[PDB]
Amino acid sequence: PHLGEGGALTGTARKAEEARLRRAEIERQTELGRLQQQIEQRRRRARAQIEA
Amino acid sequence: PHLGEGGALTGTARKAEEARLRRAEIERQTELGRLQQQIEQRRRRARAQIEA
Repeated sequence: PHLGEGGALTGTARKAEEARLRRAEIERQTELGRLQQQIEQRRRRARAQIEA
Repeated sequence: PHLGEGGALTGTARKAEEARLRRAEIERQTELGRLQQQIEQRRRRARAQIEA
């Protein structure tokens, strides 16, 4: 059975929709990872400054 | 025998001159030590900055 919104999709369209969902959710994960790395950088400067 | 400039000094004056010489040379040593510590400080900032 077709799972997810826009269930009318069938055939090649179903695979295309699956690929699009994978791409978008992957890039959302990349967004969150980049924010985490940003906070990483800020904390590094903070405690290095404390060391000085 | 009296050693050092102003050999005419005798009695208490000789001890006073010895004490004055000791004080002055000690403070010259303090001068040099303070300069060395200053360069100490500059080098510390330099390589800490390099670490960052």
